This record gives sequence, C-alpha cells and structure tokens, in this order.
Amino acid sequence: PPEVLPTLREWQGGQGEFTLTDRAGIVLDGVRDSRTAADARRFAGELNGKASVSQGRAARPGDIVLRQDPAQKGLLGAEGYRLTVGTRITVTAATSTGVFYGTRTVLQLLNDDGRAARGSATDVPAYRERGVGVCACYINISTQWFERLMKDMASQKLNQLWIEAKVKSDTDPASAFWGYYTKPQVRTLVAMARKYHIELVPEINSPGHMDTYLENHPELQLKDRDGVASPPRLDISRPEALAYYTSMVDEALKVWDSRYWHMGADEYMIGSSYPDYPQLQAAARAKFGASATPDDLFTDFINQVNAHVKADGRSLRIWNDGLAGKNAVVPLDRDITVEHWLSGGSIQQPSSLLAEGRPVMNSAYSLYLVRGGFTMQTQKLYESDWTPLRFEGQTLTQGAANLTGAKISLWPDSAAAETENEVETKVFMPLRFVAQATWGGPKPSPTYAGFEALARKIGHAPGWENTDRTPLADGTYRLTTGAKALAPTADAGVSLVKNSAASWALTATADGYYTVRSTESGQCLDAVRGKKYLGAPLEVGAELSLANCSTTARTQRWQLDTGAGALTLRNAISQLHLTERASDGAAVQTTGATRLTARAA
Ligand SMILES: CC(=O)N[C@@H]1[C@@H](O)[C@H](O)[C@@H](CO)O[C@@H]1O
Repeated sequence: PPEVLPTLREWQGGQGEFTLTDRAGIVLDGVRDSRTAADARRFAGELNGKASVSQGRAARPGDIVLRQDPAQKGLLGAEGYRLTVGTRITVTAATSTGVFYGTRTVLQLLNDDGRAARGSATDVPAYRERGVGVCACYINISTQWFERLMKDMASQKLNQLWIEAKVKSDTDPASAFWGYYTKPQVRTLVAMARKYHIELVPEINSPGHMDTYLENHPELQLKDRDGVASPPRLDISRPEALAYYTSMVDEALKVWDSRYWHMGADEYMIGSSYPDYPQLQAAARAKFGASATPDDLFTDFINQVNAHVKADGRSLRIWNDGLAGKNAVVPLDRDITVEHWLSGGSIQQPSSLLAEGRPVMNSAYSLYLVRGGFTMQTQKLYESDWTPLRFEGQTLTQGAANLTGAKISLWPDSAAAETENEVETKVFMPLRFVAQATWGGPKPSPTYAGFEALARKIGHAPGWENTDRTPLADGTYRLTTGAKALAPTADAGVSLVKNSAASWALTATADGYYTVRSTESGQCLDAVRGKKYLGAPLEVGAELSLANCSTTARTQRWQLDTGAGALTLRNAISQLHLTERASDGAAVQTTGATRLTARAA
C-alpha cells in the first residue's frame, strides 16, 4: 500500500507507475463547481511544473482527473473519494470536499519523485468527526497561527476545529477584557474554515468556568450555604442566569455562524458538595420533585440551552464529566453530543452514553496538550494501538453508529510556560496521529518510528507558512517613530524618548520570535507587570520593562510584525503590541501598536 497519511482504507495494487510530466493537466470532468475549480487551481500550482486546469476537454493519459459526480453521494458520502492511479490519476467524489481530500492524497503520492505505483482505493473516513480543539481563553491565539493549523488539518483530512474563545461583546461590554477576538477576526476565521473544508465548533463555557464573564457580574454568581460566592459558577437557579448565558451564546453564534454550539458544562458540581448548596436543592425539588438534585437542575439548564439553539437550527454539544448518574429525574436531551474526556467516580461510562443513542465523541485527556503540563504521548498511543474505541476508563469491544470520532485538544493552563509557536511544533505528530486514527485505514508500520518518519517527510500542508518569522537580520538597530526612539527609562522601564540615540540587539529565537536587548544596559525587553491570568501578563496598559536575559522567560520573546516602512513588536505570550503611552511616552502593551522603523546601527 502507498505511504500516505492518513493511510488509504484499502488498496488494490497494479503494475506500472504513473509519472507526472510537464504535459500533465488537471481535468475537471464532472459538474461545474466554483469552489472545486479554485481549489484545483491551487492544487495545480502545488505540483512540480506547470499544469493547466480545464473543464472542457476529455482526460488523457498523464492527466490528473478530478471528477465531481453528485450521484456518487450515497457511495462516497460527503467526504469520500475513489482514487485510481493508472496511466492517468482519477479522483471521483460526490462533493468539493471529497475532491479536495483526494487531491491531498495525490500530492503525497507525487511528493518524493513525481511517480506513484499503480492501483486503486475507495477512501471514505471511518469516523465523521475528526478534530483538533484549541482553547483560546485568557490568552489570545493569533489568527495567522489558526490559519496555519487549518491548512495542516485540511492536508490530513481533519474536518472539525473546536475553539473556546471570547468574542468582544456588544451585548455585554463589561465582559470585553483581554484576551478576546473582535467580530471581524471571528469572521476571518469563519472564512478560513470554509475555504479549508473545516467545521468550526465554538464554545463559551457555562455554567462553570465563567470567570472570564462573571467578574463584573457578582449578582449572577452561585453562593453556598455559608453565603460564599463561587466566582466561576453561574447561579442556574436564577432565571436571569439562563437569559444572560443565552444572550452571549446568541451573540457568538451570529458571528461564528456554525451549525454546532459547545456550551462546555465541565467542572460545575459533584454530589459530595450537595449539603453546601441547599438552594440549588430547593430549586430542583420545586421543579422536579422529592428525588431531584442539583445535577437535575444542571441537566435541565443544558436542555434549555439545547431548545434555545435548536430554535435557530443549531445543535448542542457538552463535555461528559457532569454526567455522573446523579440526575435522578432529568435526562440529558438525546440530540446533545457528549465529548468524553474524563473517567472516574460515578462518571457515566462511554458504553452507557452510547447505549443512550446520543452522539459521543472521544476527546480523551490522553489526547491533550497542556502548556506547562501534560503532553500527549503519540508514540505510546501508536504502540498500544489506540483507536476511538479506547476512551479514558473503558475500551469498547466494538464500534457504534453514534461514536462520532475523536479530537486532540490544546489547553493554555500555564500560559506563559510555552509560546504558541512552541505548541505548533509539539502538535505536529499528535495531529497526524488523530487524523490517522479517525480516518481509519491500516497502520503503515508496526511501530511508531516508520509513522513518524513518513509524517516528517511529507511535512506541513502546501501553503502552510503565511508569515516571515525572520524579517530582520540579527544585529543592532535603532527603533524609531518620528523624532522618538525606543530607549531605557526610569525604574527598569522603556519609553519612546525624543531625540534618543538608544539601540537594541535583535536576535531571532528558534521558535520564530526575537530577543530585544538594550545595548545600554544589556537587559532584555520583557512583560512582567500588570494583572496575570494563568501566569501570563494579559493586562492592556501594562508597562514593558527590562530584565536579565533568560532562555526560559517566554515573555522576553517578541514577534516582528512587518510593514513596508515600519514594524510592530508583539509579545509572544500576551499577544499585545508595544504602544506609546501618551502622558509619559512609556512603552506599554495594547491591542493597538506604535509603528517603529528599524535602522541598522
Ligand atoms: C474539559 C477540561 O479539560 N476541563 C478542565 C480544564 O478546564 C482545566 O484547564 C484543567 C486544569 O487541570 O482541568 C480540566 O482538564
């Protein structure tokens, strides 16, 4: 079988080889489809040489034929294709997506030497949800980084991107504090996902983990028997609580424009806490009788969100850990997808969830990457023959129609411990592994070493890189705006100082940033002031400063964002830019930027 990733579901080999010559063309000989044609024009360019795209002439030996035939939808589904490698290559699919995935395989087949052994496959995914999740909460993850991830996902036939993030709110401006995405930024991500055949699954977590929204709304916070508020927890016994959350959901769904909504619902309450929340107890018993629990009120709240989003043709998803068999009266609505990440205690088992007839996704903790914490051990998973049947706590003995797939999940828990560019490096093999496990073809090799070699040979998606990480040669520069230059000032501060001749040693790092070191003091430009979340300096307005250079301080790493006349400096961790403070000229971090001209010194 061919060395492609994910591997083909089957392969019937033949004799001979297809070879790409400068005579080859790309032939679209099915239905007219502008998306398929645009994708095909990119594909034609991603091959060596100069292939033209046509949709009027018959195919010929040596051509790559892309045949979109909607009548094949029953056989091939929305994402499958039929590949023939002969004297010509033929990809037959029912949809633009299926043709695209076929062309991902073709690129890999021709990568090494423009030749491919002959044969054929019907290649259809074993699972319908093949995912990566990124938690872009507290911190901000750049849109350029997301575009690169989407290209890489698409190149490996992954089709689902979960994003937990705050949208800068017009509905509730008191929640609009960094990190967030603007509505234009969200629409940019939406456009990217559509282009790369990826479904976005946005999340605002509720009714736990709401500290990023409830900080300025103490009236909505859950109180215990002692009267003590839990800042991250919404009081679901208050009607104003559901109204608040569904408002924020509505505002986010308008811009994300996704079919799915993920409301989270992880880490809200456990039964050992029930003596301390008699008001949730009371509210539950009032509604659902003498056996009802706080978990019944929780499940009901989720079902209410379900009804809300279903009214606008959307579908709901949650994490699994709040399903612990204590909802005595109120079952979770069956058309809510449950993403299983955690087992233990009385948490409901995968088998039990699947037996209930709901969609269940495997989002195992084992598939997590956590800044400063656990890293998915792809080698071990490969060596132990991990598949989506292997949930935390339980391995299923057979498949199920309602097991949707799996995803890897990226979390920022110790947010200053690792840059997004370092996470990008770390996720390379996880991404290929979950793509392989969910597409569902046979292993290319018994052991991991062969898989890894193949993955690294293929490398990133064609067109992956979307930035220039090293726009300045390493050296000493003055950084100027008008009459001012960046310079050291009082109390380890840095400012834009009129008529200053100060200069800085800029040196690229291995992870796509620069250190910025004062030629005067020898100290490094850093972000260590202001409010921290998850250990990271995320306050807009916080002053920048100088500190002893450190190889481990990720807050000393700066991204150079380029223009023709000037550049801006973005902190790797905070994702805010160096900005001049008007009152005193101090360099501070904000969502704007001061444009600086680099002048060799
Ligand atoms: C769904 C999920 O992973 N929930 C939480 C996550 O919110 C948090 O970052 C982590 C801290 O260790 O605990 C759990 O993993």
